[PDB]
Amino acid sequence: VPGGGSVQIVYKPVDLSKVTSKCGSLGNIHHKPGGGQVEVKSEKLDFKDRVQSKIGSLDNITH
Amino acid sequence: VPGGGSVQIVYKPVDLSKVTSKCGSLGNIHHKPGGGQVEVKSEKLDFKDRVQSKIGSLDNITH
Amino acid sequence: VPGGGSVQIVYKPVDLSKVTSKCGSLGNIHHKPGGGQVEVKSEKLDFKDRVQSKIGSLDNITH
Amino acid sequence: VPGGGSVQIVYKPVDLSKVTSKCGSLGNIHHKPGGGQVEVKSEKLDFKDRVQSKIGSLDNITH
Amino acid sequence: VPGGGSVQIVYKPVDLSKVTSKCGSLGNIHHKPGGGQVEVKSEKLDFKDRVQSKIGSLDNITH
Amino acid sequence: VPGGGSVQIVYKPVDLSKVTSKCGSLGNIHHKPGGGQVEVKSEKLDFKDRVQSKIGSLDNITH
Amino acid sequence: VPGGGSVQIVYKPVDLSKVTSKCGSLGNIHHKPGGGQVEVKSEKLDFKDRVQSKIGSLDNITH
Amino acid sequence: VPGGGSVQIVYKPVDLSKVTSKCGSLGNIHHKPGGGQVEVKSEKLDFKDRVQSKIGSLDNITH
Amino acid sequence: VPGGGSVQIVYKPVDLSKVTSKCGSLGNIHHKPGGGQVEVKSEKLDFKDRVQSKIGSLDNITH
Amino acid sequence: VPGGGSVQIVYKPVDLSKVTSKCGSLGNIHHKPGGGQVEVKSEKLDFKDRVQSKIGSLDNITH
Repeated sequence: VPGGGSVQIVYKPVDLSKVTSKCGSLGNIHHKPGGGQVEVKSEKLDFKDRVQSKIGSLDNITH
Repeated sequence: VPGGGSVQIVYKPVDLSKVTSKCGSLGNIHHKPGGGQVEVKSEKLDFKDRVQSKIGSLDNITH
Repeated sequence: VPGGGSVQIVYKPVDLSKVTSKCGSLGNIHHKPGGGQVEVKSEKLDFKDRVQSKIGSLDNITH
Repeated sequence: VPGGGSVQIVYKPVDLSKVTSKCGSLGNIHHKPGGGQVEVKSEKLDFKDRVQSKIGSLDNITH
Repeated sequence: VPGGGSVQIVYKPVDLSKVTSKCGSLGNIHHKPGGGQVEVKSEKLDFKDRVQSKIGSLDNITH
Repeated sequence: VPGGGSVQIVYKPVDLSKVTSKCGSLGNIHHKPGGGQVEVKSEKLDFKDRVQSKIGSLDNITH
Repeated sequence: VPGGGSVQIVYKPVDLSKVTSKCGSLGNIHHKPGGGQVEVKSEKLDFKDRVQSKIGSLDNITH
Repeated sequence: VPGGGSVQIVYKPVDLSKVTSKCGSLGNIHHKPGGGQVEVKSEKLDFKDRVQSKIGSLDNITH
Repeated sequence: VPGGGSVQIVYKPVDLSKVTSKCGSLGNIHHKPGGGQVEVKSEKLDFKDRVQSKIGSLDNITH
Repeated sequence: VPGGGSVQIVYKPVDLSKVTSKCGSLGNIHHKPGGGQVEVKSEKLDFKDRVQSKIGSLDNITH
């Protein structure tokens, strides 16, 4: 799996309910949100700051 | 999986309900949102700031 | 999967309800929004700011 | 999947309801919006700001 | 699995309920959110800041 | 701050640039969009679905 | 701060730039978007689904 | 701070730049987006599902 | 601070830069986004599901 | 601080830079994002599911 920097975010929730009931039968089920508070963050920054300067000579007598 | 910087965000929720009831039978089910609070963030910035300057000499006597 | 910067955002929600009822049978089901609070952000900026200047010499005597 | 910068936003919601009822049977189901609060943002800016200047010499005596 | 920097975030929750009931039978089950408080963060920054300067000589007599 | 349901969305961006330049001076600045990808959503629905029915008796012999 | 349900979304970005330059001076600054990927979602739904039914008796002999 | 359910989302970014430069002086600064990937979600739903039914007696001999 | 359920989300970033430069002086500074990957989620749901049913007697001989 | 359930999320980042430079002086500083990967989640759900049923007697001879 070569490479330089790779982020993968996959979200696949699934919720199903099954209940049986025959003549004179009853049932009650509750299903909450498949997902509950879920986040994925990934930042990648690349910059180059090169400071090049050439200073000969400033002042000499009486500053 | 070569490459330089790759973000993938997939969201595929699914919610289904199944209940049986025969003559003289009753049922009640509840299904909440397939997804609940879900975010994916990914930023990638690349910049180059090169500062090049050439200063011979400023002032010399009495500044 | 080569490349430089790639964002993918897919949203495919699905909600279905199934209930049985025979002579003298009744049922009640509730289905919330397939999706609940879901966002995907991805920014990619690339700029180059090169500052090039040439300064010989400013002032010399009495500044 | 080569390339430099690629954003994909797909939205395909689906909501269906199925209920059975025979002589002397009744049912009631509720279906909320297939989608609930969903956004996708992606910006890509690329600019180059090169500042080139040539300054010989300003002033010399008595500034 | 060679490479320089690689982050993977996969989220696949699943919730199902099964209950039996025959003539004169009833059941009640509760299912909470498949996921509960789950986050994945990963940042990778790479920058080079080289400061190069050449200073001959400043002042000499009476500073 | 009493009340039942209240959404407020205010957007007031501001961008200004200031640069100095004297005889033999030059400058260059760049300003991007004050706002960058910004949305506010808020929905509030309230409905009541009451199902009332009265079934005496259906069939009796040989169904 | 009493009340039942209250959402507030305020967005006020500000970007300013200041640079000095005297005879034989130059500067270059860059300003990105005051805001970068920012969303606020808030939904509030309230409904009541009461199912009331009265079934005397269905069938009796030979179903 | 009494009340039942209250969400507050405030976004106020600010970015400023200040640089000095005298005769024979130069500077370069960079400012990124005041905000970078920022979202606020908050949903509040309240519903009541009461199932009331009265079943006398179904069938009796030979089902 | 009494009350039943209260969420507060405040976002106030600030970025400033200050640099000095005199005749024959230069500087370069970089400022990244005040905010970097920041989210706040909070959901509050309250519902009541009461299932009330009355079943006398189903079948008796030969089921 | 009485009350039943209370979540508070405050985000206030601040980044500043200060550098001195006199005739024949130069400096370079770098400032990363005030915030780096920061999330706050808090969910509070309250529901009551009471199942009440009355079954006299089903079948008796030959099931």
